[PDB]
This record gives sequence, structure tokens and C-alpha cells, in this order.
Amino acid sequence: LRYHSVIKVSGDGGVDTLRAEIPVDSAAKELERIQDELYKSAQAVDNSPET
Amino acid sequence: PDTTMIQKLIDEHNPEPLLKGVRYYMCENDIEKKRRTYYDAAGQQLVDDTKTNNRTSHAWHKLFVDQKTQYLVGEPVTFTSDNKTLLEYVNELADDDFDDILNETVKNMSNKGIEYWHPFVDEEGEFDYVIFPAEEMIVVYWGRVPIIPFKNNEEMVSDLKFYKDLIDNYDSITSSTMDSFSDFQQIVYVLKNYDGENPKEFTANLRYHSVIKVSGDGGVDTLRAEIPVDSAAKELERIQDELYKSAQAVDNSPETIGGGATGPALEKLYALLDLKANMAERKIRAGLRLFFWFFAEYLRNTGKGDFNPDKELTMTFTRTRIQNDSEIVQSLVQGVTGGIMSKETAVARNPFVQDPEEELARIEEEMNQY
Amino acid sequence: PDTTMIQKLIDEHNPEPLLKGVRYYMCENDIEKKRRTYYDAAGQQLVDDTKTNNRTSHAWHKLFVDQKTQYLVGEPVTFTSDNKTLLEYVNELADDDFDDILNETVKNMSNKGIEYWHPFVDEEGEFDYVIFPAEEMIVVYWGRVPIIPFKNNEEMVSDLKFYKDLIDNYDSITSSTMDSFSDFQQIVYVLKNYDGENPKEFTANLRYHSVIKVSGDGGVDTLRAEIPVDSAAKELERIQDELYKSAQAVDNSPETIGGGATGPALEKLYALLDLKANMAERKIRAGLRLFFWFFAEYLRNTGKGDFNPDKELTMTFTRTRIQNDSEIVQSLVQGVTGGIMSKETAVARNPFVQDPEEELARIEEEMNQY
Ligand SMILES: [Ca+2]
Ligand SMILES: [Ca+2]
Ligand SMILES: [Hg+2]
Ligand SMILES: [Hg+2]
Repeated sequence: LRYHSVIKVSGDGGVDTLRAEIPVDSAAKELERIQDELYKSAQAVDNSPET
Repeated sequence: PDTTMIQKLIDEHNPEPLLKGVRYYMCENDIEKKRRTYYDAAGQQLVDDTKTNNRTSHAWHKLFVDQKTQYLVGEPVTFTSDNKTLLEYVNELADDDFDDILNETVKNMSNKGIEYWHPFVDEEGEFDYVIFPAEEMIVVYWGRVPIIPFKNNEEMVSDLKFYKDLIDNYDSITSSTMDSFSDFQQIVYVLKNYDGENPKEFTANLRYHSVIKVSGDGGVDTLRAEIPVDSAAKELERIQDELYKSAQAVDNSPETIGGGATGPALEKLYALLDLKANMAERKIRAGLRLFFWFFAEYLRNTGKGDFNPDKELTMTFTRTRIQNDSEIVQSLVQGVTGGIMSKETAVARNPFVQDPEEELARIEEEMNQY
Repeated sequence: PDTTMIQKLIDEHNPEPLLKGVRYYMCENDIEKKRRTYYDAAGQQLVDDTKTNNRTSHAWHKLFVDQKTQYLVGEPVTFTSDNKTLLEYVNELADDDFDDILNETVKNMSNKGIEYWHPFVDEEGEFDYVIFPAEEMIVVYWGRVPIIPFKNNEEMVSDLKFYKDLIDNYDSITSSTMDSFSDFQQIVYVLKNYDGENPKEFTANLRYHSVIKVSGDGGVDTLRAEIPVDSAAKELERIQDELYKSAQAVDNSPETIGGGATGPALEKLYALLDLKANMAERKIRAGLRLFFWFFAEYLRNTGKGDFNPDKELTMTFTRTRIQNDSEIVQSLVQGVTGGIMSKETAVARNPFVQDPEEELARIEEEMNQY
């Protein structure tokens, strides 16, 4: 596999791959609220630009 | 003094904390240590020549430091006193080569966390000053000790200290994604119930003819790398915004929102860097006052007069700040017309004016003609 | 001096660090070394004539360097002093060929990290100066040493240093994507339970007739390359934006957003470059002052007078900056009408005025007629 492109399989088998799921969306969604609270809880000013 | 304690001080000294910021300013980030590994027979961790090992280090820190330096010291420092002889000597010393050095000092103090520079009398007998790289200096506590500290913070850490986590993350992600782009090229074939007995036949038969021969009920599946561009891009965006925050910098990327032109909108934009500039000024002035104390000592002893800088001399920093000159001019014209303002104050506050003295004088001579 | 030390110095010298920026300026990027390899019988890594090996190398660096050069030095440098004899001699020396060389110096100091140039008296006895390529020079430390350093930074690295990682990544992606487009053409067939016994029959039967014959319960699957245009495009986007930041450049692609016209919107656009220009100016001036010291030495000894450039002569750099001339003219008009401004200052601030002296006079002589 590391020196040629090949994995050889017989029978009726095969190769499945397992890859990590990256939770970017849920995380970004949560991180958004926390950031808003952060500024409140801390009594701070957010001078990000106003949409 | 002792020669043995010297060796202890040298061998106990380490420049790795102070060089940290310098290495990042040069795009030598910890990510350059990234290597793509794998495990041998009996689990011996080993780099593998098979795969490209991209390691992208970002110039964020160099950007932020430069921005800070130029903001505080880009425009040369101005000096004012009532003692004119002193004023002359100070100006003679400090208004051209001084500027270019103070610039190198602020960048240096931001990379190292501290910058020392040393005053000394030239072989020609004149006063001189040279930068004394803090990563070569060792300190434990003319009359006073003969070196001048410029402190970046109280903590004398590099600016990098408060956002190095983010730059590293940013780098980690980018390079990961880069590897994915590289790996996407190298297709992996899964050969189910393969027809040929010979291994040679495959690699030649695919590479030189379009064909892969398969019998039984099998076939050929391909495994291609997935490239996480989307998720990477989504996260990177946040890290990018936080980076500016964490570093107290200004982002003059263009504003999607159609407001960014107005006075407040601009003031808000610079808010954080203005925060970071003020500290750094306080800390810069501290160092510089001490610098002029030494110059005063030199003048006392060289017989050119006895002076008190700390009470006679005043320093003026200038800030390169984006304004809405169109808005201001109008506010000012309204102000004066309204009569809530003197033309004097107005002319000095006018963005198209460099020296209020000359212009106030120019406007009067105009009137005395017309 | 010693001839053996000479050899050491030469053999220990390496130009690769200094030629780096010159190679990228000429679009010989590291990507030109990319080659499409594969593995032999006993794992011998080998280039493979089968596949096209696109390696596209991007002119990004040359663009930025060109932009910096022109911004600083595109307009010729102006000199002022009260000593008119000196002023004459300086102008005679430095206002046409000197412009064209100083341009080539800035470009060079940004590719190499430094540029040296050597002053020398001509065979005709006149003062002369030639560029002394820094990659041919070796330095360890008239009266002073006889060569003039133009430093790019303090670190005397090329500008490429702070964004080479990105350029490379940009090249890497584009080329990979090109390979994908190339590979897409060559369709690979997977032949399940193939009908023909003859291998010849297939390649001709497909090539000359539309047909592939299959028996059993098999068939023909095709394997086509995937082209990662989308993901690539998305990453390439970010890199490009970063590229402009990391390099402290101006990007005047047209603004999707309808703000870009205003004063502050344009100021923001040049913000980073204005940063980069200010350092570079300081560093250029430093080299140039020393150049006029040598010219002064020549003048002292040639019997054309003794001068002090460092204190008598003043230099003026000009910057080609995009403005909103329509907006400025209004604000100025408003300022003068309002009374917060002298017509003098205003005339000098007017974007349609080259020489304030001539125009302030022209306006007077207009009035004395009207
Ligand atoms: Ca790298
Ligand atoms: Ca090429
Ligand atoms: Hg952090
Ligand atoms: Hg970089």
C-alpha cells in the first residue's frame, strides 16, 4: 500500500475506510453563543463591525 | 568579580524564550518541526519518504508587530522644552538615525519581550548609543547601571505570547489540508478477485494500457483521499478573527457592510490597537526618559551645561490614524459657524494641516490682503 | 592580505540564500523541481514517462516587488538644501541615470535581502558609481570601507522570506489540479469476465470500432480521474488573500462592495503597503546618506568645496497613491470657505497641482488682472 497503489483482496471481501468526523459546524455554532455570553458575563465592549 | 559565577550565569542563561518571537517574525514556526511518521515492525516510529510533508508557517506575527511598530514610531518623535539650548542638543542627537533605530527597538522589544540598548562615549569623544540585543544580556540587581531597558510589557514577554496558540493552530490546519491536496493525487486501488497471477502484469498493464483485467465476480474499487477544505475553511475563518482580537491589531480588509467610512466606524476599527499602543507608549517613554537622563549626565560632564530632562523636556508621539477628513472638515466648519469653536482650535484640528503655527499665520496675511 | 583565506572565504560563501528571491522574481519557483514518480520492482523511486508533469510557478513575488519598487522610487528623489552650490552638484549627479539605477537597487534589495553599490573615480577623473551585486560580495568588520550597503531589512532577508511558504502552496495546488485535468483524458477500463481470448483484439476493436465484446454476466466499468477544481478553488482563494497580507501589498482588483471610492476606503487599501514603504524608506535613506558622504569626500578632494550632506542636504520621496481628487477638492474648498484654512496650504494640498510655488503665483497674477 505504501509503495504501490494496491491492496489485494479475495473472497467476497473488500476494504472499508474509517475516517474521523470533524465537528466544525456544531462547534462553530456553539462557540458563537459562548463568545456572545463571554462579552456579557465579562461586562466588556465588542467593537466588531456592526452587520 | 568572579570568573566562575560568570560561567554559571552563562550556562544557566537561555535565549529560547526571547528568540521565540524572533523566529515567528521570520516565519520559522514550530510547525517547521512537523514530520509525517509511521510505525515499523516492532513499533519504531519512523518518518516516511512516501508522503510529502508540507509545513506552512504563517507571517501573522510579523504583520502584527510591524503594524504596532509603525503606529507608535513610524512618525518620528517630537520634543518640546522651554530650555532652548537643551532643545538644540536633543534635536541634533535625535531626529534621523535615532528614528530608524527606535523603530528597530520597538520591533525588537515586541519580538523579544525586552530590548536593551547601551550608551557610550565615542573614540572621537562624542556621545553615542548602540543596540544591545537582550538575548545576549544578563541582568541582576555614571552613578547608575550603564544600560537602558525598553520593556514590552511588565511581564517582559513577547507579544507572540498571547496568540502563539492561534498561529500554531492556523499553521496546523493549513498544512494538514495541504497534505490532503498532495495525497489526493495518489489513488489507491482495491483489487477484488483479480484475474492475473503475475504482479508484474498489473503495474505495466495499467500504466501503459488503459486496462485492468478482472475475473470472477470482483472488480476494482478506488480509495481516494478526502480533502477537508470546507471544514478547514470554516474554522480558519474564526481563528483568523480571533487572531486579530487576541493580538490587538487592525484589520483593514474591506468592509462588506456599508458603514465603515464614518467617524465611529473608524474609531471602532482601531480600538484594540489603540489599546495596545498606549501601553507600549508608556513603556517606551519610560526607557526613553532614562535615555535622556544619560544624555544629561554626558552634557554635565562634557561641560555643555547642567539640565533636568525629567522636568524640562517633553516628548510627543504621533499616530498614523485613518480618518474621514471629509467628515471632520465639515464638523469643524459647522462648529466654527455655530460659534462653539475658535478658528485657532479649528485650524489645529484640520486634517489638511501640518503646522498650526504657519497656517494660522498664513490665513491672517491672506485677510490683510483681501 | 592572504590568498589562502581568500579561498576559504570564497568556498565558505554561498549565494543560494541571496539568489532565492531572484529565482522567484523570474518564476523559477521550487515547484519547477516537482516530478511524477512511482516505484520499481524492489522499491526504486523513478520518474514515469506515462504522465504529464505540470509544474506552474506563480509570478506573485515579482508583482509585489515591482509594486514596492515603483511606490518608493518610481518618482525620482528630490533634494533640498540652503547651500546652493552643493544643491547644483547633487542634481547634476543624480536626477536621470541615478533614478534608473536606484529603481534597480530597490528591486534587487528585495530579491536578495541586501544590495551593495560601489563609488569610484572614472578614468576621465569624474565621480562614478556602479552596482556591486551582493551575491558576489563578502563582508567582514576614503577613510571608511569603500562600499555602500542598501539593506532590505535589519535581517537582510529577501521579502520572499515572509511569504514563500504561501507562493509554494499556491504553486503546489495549481499544478496538482493541472495534473488532474491532464489525467482525466486517459480513461482506464475495468474488464469484468472479458469475452475475447486475444489481447490484440481489444485494443484494436475499441480503437477502430465502437465495440467492446463481453460474455458471462460481466461488463465494462470505466475509471476516470476526479478533478478537485472546487476544493482547490476554495483554498486558493484564502491563500491569495493571505498572500496579499503576508506580503504587505495592495490589491486593486475591483470592489464587489460599493464603498471603495471614499477617502478612508482608499486609505485602508494602501494601509499595509504604506507600512512596508516606510521601513524600506528608512533603510534606503540610510544607504543614500552614506552615498552622499562619499560624494562629499570626492568634492573635498577634487577641490570643488567642503560640504556636510548629513546636515545641509534634505531628501524628498514621493508616493504614487490613489486618491479621490473630487472629494479632496471639495473638502479643501469647504475648508477655505469655512476659514479653517489658508489658500496657500490648500493650493499645496490640491491634487491638480504639481508645483505650489508656480500656482500660488499664477492665482495672484490672475487676480491683478481681474
Ligand atoms: Ca515551510
Ligand atoms: Ca513551469
Ligand atoms: Hg493564546
Ligand atoms: Hg510565511
